[PDB]
Amino acid sequence: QTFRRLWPTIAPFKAGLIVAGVALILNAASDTFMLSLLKPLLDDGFGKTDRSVLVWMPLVVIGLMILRGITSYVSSYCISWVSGKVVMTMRRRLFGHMMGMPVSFFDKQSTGTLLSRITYDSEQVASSSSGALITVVREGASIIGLFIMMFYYSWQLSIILIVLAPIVSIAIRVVSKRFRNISKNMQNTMGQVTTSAEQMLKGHKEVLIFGGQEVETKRFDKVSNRMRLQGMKMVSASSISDPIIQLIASLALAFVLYAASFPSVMDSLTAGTITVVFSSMIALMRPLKSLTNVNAQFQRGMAACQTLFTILDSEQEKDEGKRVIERATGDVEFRNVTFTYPGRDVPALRNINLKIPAGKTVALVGRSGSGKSTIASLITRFYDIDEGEILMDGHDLREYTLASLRNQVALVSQNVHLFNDTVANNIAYARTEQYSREQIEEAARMAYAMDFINKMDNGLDTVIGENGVLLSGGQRQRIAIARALLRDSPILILDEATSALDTESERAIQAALDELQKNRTSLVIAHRLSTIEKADEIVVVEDGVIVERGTHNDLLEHRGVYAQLHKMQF
Amino acid sequence: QTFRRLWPTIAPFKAGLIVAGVALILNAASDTFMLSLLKPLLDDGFGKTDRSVLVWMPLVVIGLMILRGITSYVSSYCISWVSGKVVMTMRRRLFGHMMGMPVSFFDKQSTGTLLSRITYDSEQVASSSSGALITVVREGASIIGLFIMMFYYSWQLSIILIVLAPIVSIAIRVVSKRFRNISKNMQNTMGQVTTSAEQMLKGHKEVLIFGGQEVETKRFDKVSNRMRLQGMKMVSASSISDPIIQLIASLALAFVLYAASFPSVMDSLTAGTITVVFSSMIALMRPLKSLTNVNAQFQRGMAACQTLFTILDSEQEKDEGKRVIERATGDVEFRNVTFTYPGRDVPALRNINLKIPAGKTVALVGRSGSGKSTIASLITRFYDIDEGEILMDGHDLREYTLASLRNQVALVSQNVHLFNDTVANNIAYARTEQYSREQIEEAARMAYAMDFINKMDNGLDTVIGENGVLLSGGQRQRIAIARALLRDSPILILDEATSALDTESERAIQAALDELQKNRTSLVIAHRLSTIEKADEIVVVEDGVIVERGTHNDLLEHRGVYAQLHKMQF
Repeated sequence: QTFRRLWPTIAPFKAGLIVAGVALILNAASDTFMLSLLKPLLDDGFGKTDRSVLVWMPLVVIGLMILRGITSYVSSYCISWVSGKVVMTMRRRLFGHMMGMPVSFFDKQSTGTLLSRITYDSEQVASSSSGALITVVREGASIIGLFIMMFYYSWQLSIILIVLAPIVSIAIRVVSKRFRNISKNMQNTMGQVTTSAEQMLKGHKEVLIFGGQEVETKRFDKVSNRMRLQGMKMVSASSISDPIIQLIASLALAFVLYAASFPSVMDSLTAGTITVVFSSMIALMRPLKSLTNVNAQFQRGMAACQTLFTILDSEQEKDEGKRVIERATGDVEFRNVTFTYPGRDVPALRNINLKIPAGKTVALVGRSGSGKSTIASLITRFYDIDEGEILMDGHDLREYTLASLRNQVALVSQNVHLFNDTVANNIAYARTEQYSREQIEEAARMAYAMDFINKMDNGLDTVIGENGVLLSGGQRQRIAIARALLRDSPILILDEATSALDTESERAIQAALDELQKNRTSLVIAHRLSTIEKADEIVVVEDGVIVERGTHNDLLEHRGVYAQLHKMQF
Repeated sequence: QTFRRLWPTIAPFKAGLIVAGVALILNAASDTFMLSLLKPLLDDGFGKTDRSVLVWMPLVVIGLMILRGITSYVSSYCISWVSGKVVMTMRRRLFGHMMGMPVSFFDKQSTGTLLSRITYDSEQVASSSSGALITVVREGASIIGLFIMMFYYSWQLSIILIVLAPIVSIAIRVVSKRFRNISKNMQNTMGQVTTSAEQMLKGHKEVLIFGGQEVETKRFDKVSNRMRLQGMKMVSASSISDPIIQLIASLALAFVLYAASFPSVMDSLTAGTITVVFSSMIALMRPLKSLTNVNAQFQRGMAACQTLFTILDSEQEKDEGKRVIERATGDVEFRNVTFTYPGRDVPALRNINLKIPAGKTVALVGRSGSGKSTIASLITRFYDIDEGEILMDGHDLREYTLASLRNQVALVSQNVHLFNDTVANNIAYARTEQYSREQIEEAARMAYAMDFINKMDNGLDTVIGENGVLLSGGQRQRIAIARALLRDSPILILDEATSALDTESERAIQAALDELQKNRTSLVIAHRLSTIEKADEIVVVEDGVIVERGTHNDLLEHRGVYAQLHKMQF
């Protein structure tokens, strides 16, 4: 239905498409005029044989192609102008909306596929609309102006010619639907074979160790020609179109002549007229064949568009007006909370009632498959609860927005998303507001982070492109901790394991970190034999519920499943 | 230059190309002929005005169409076949080559890049090479065959057109140079700006939790404005071209029309003749416009041809020849071997000296950066040696042929893969098969595997394709260990532990698994307390250069890294 709802996005800049349309009717007019005013020499300059008009006409045709060249140029150009900021409005409103998503409505997608959605889907509805529209209005113009033009000379010869269209029409279209069904078949089975090769190519390792070089060759070998097989299918019924696409049309150009013999057995017509009808063959056939594809497509623009709408109308999470609220480092308490990714499909939490204070360090225990990064989606609230009020001061879950949640709670990037610009824009965006370089760049110096900035390109001013990466990675997590410096950091979530990072930078990242997490809450998966007792609070979470809590001397002597998970995972 | 590297692989089947070509040439000739059929209408069929000439030509033109029709079909079908053959051959060559690529060549690679390459790679070089041909000779053919008509009538009216045609040609090559300008750095733009939006979109976890909506504003809006203005860069420059190139024709026409009516003021030709000469002019316009194109277009297809050659640039790796091996366990021995994925980059495995008896579980207690998951990579020869010797019972590193290492090496991976075939034919790969279905069935009986095999669609015979989607990774390993019966898998790596699976079917399998691995050397990823004190060994390695081998608690009193990895791993 999109075309009916289509216009509002398009509306204001229409005048671009207006000079488009006028240049377009003029464009066809340039064609059928050149064919018109080409021949009247042939009307006269041979039989009449006068050289006055003979030198007249060359200049008029070259001027006419002046009109056609210019009208083609600025025409297509103003089409790409209007389509230009059309697709701007679309692309970016799309964009702000698709980060108006809850997290999974991102997560099913990947950066790549979803960017395919933006670039090639808006680039799609673009190329669809514009291409189709210009074929339909433009070729409509050629066929009518030409047509009536045909009337300007022999009227009965005209109509008995315009017997042209119908047969061509339904014939080319039925051919096209032969093409649609075969396009289906080769497309589907094509995907199946494509994935077949995909996965064999995914299996080379095991292929080796089992010694199946032959089968992997030969079992796929027929598949190889198998694809080729359907290859010779698609081209065949493809190329047949033209073959059985001219006959009928040619018959028309055949037909007319005998029929144009009939008033010319009784002496109908001049020559110029009989010549202008050949120009009706080819010149009239062009906008017809075109019509087919033009229309058969003006639907594709329909398809991709309405899909793009499907992704457009999705839900962006809401508020009553909430927050900023009373701001503090706060006590972030799980209160009998339960939350599941969906409720019905994958259930997650059970009744977590867990008390965190303001300023005290806290650790965690758990396992993989317990959603240790989901607990983020508890407090950093990638999603809300299904159940129970995470509360500081009994602060209702829907009287706190993520807004000064995330500004009243913060994180240490498991890996940092960077922006390509003076990376003081990344590190300084975490709630920037005309802040001085002293305590953040000192957060390089004071927190030991200085080693990865002044040592590196652009000195201390750094800016690079390509995902801002060039800084050293783990130390770059210390820059994440540097935003965490800017934060007046109320609460902290992060993941620091015993798995990996480089050495002096390791004990200096976690110890200098120890310098920058001072007096402020901690959250992680508790690992290292250093941090078991140090972080002043611990918990177990089991299938999304917390059995037992307290620092490792509390729970060590407490004999629960805490020590169990502690040893069986870590 | 490769064209005669590659073509001599194309030689043998070309005869279809031959019938193609002759169809082509005579296609052009058909076009020309009907153009000649123009005039007798006017200058004899009319100037005489006889129902004869004007009653004999319709049938000849409709018959002529056919020549071009059927012909055309042969060309489309001929090329399709050559593609399904030319490419297909080069394909099969590629697949042998690429399965010949050890894991490194896929350490630089991916399935979509290489996979999509095989299809696109060969699925391209064939296109532009071919379409290049049919155009260049088809068109040259149109233009040559047509000359006879123009020259056969007016020789000098021709020549004054023939000095011209190369001028149009340099006009379209200079146009070409402006365009290829637009096609040199604009791809650079697309890449860089896309990648910008890419990171933008992937990181809305960062933007979200930090509130970058208003850096999304001016950020994505300026990346926008440059995105659209990039757009009308592309379409601007790209669309000035035809608006000018074409127009130059008139300069060619008007020149012929009047200034070439100066030979008809001085007795040039007749009426009809001049009429046919026009359409020879335009019928010249098309192919000439097509030949410079075939140049760049050709250089386009041969370039892809040599990315395909970039594929062949690699070696499918070789050896001197070594064996016969004896099939048994003995004592599998690491001898001081050295490896890193690239030589100097990732420290992985260096001076690895170890030996294992039959039936002895080898636990992996070791820390990443020493390459625990990396170990088997050598001894299954995913990779080959930097230094040292892989040996059992002093079996020379150079007396064991890589092929029959693949033979006597055994595995059950932490992952799994299948071969398209019935639940029993999937597990019919190992051992090349050829055996009966009796104790492979029973091999599944002891494997705990039967129940999710047989209860599945098609009973015990289960037919589940694309490698049986509904059998889980652990399941497919399970049955695949029945394929370790078909192999009697002598020397084994695996993961069954607290790492990844459901623990009920974990101990269920590994009970049956271990019952099947008995009487043969076996290794494990060490997590469970069951195995760590059940395994007759536990080994530890420092950064690929081993600290520890031997029995469990006698190095639990090592006072070394052993008890360490018991505290910070378990």
